[PDB]
Amino acid sequence: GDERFYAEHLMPTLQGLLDPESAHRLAVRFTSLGLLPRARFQDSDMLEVRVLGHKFRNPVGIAAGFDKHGEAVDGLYKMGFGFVEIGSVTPKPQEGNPRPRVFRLPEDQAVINRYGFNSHGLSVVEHRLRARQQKQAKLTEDGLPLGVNLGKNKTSVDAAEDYAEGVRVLGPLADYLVVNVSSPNTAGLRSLQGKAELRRLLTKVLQERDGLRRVHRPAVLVKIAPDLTSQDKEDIASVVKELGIDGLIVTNTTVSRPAGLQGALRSETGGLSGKPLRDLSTQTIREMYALTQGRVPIIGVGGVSSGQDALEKIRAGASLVQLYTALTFWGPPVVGKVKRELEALLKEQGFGGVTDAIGADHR
Ligand SMILES: Cc1cc2nc3c(=O)[nH]c(=O)nc-3n(C[C@H](O)[C@H](O)[C@H](O)COP(=O)(O)O)c2cc1C
Ligand SMILES: CC(=O)Nc1ccc([C@H](O)C2CCCCC2)cc1
Ligand SMILES: O=C(O)c1cc(=O)[nH]c(=O)[nH]1
Ligand SMILES: [Cl-]
Ligand SMILES: [Cl-]
Repeated sequence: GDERFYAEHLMPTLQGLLDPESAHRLAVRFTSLGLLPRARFQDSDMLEVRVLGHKFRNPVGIAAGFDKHGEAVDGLYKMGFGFVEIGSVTPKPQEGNPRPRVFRLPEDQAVINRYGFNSHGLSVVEHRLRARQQKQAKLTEDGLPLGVNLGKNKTSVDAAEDYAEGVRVLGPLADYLVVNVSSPNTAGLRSLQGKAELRRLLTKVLQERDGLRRVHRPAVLVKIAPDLTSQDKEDIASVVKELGIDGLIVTNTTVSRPAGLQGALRSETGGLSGKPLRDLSTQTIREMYALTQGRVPIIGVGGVSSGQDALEKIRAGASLVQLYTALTFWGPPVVGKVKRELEALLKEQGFGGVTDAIGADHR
């Protein structure tokens, strides 16, 4: 009903009128004001997950990039997301790359983007989170946590110091922090996933984090690329277990262009998201879960647009999942649809809940 109206009528009209960045800006604006109707789906108890020192009412979150600046957090919970990740946020304000910088590939159910960390900056985001801070403390207690994804300024010399600044400013306002070292659109950023660079970076991050007061102390997760060599992945797993990193977000967008893409804009520079990323992302979750012996919580992200997609990542090793690109094609009804189908699939496969399904393929 509502799924068909968005998918077949409203979204093709929106795509026909507005460029993808303009449509994104309108989506953030409409979501922030609460103009969308409240999600009718009540989450069952079997969707509840306990991870990262928090209850999650459902395991389906909004991935970083949709709400870069912390403008639409409450509207995103109203849509039925079990958790919200804002960002990436850089220390100073910066504009990002020149337009055009977002591209639809509707034949692939994919997006390519090269935003380049457009960000209002830490100070603006700080004050915005402060204004609704006690509302968030209640939401978190009710099972609706907030993640903050940290990035690096384009012109910064010391990358670790950009991330350190992010921990000090927004760590107190977050349930979890994400060290994004996997954007394909900032020069040299993915080099930070290498063993020695990563160990130095995360030592400094965890130290800054441990210096926060206990009640204001977030979990620290590392967000990784889907384009890593076997050597890179094994090295990340090692660094993560050595330092006691709280989790992994698996994965960012891909710089690959899989055989079979049909979209006219497939050769645009940027990160590819959506359906062509999906199995590449699931396999990365599979490998990272095995290398970490199932002891490091994974948030699974990349081409989730259904209950099956979510459950494949969960079973591969993900404790929670995120989606973004699916929202650009199917609209807000995708959130309810993913959760409803997940719940049905868990019952069909003999799982009492999400928790029982996590890493089930490895057993
Ligand atoms: C327009 C756009 C902007 C994004 N911005 C960010 C970002 O700022 N930080 C980040 O860590 N990931 C970012 N991502 C990556 C997503 O969070 C996610 O990892 C990826 O798109 C795979 O999920 P999906 O297939 O559901 O989109 C962005 C993705 C898109 C499509
Ligand atoms: C790149 C990007 O972010 N594109 C995007 C496009 C559409 C939407 C929303 O589904 C749509 C809901 C109803 C109001 C219009 C916006 C979200 C993201
Ligand atoms: O801002 C961006 O360009 C961006 C960041 C990121 O982490 N991932 C992505 O696909 N785009
Ligand atoms: Cl590079
Ligand atoms: Cl390899």
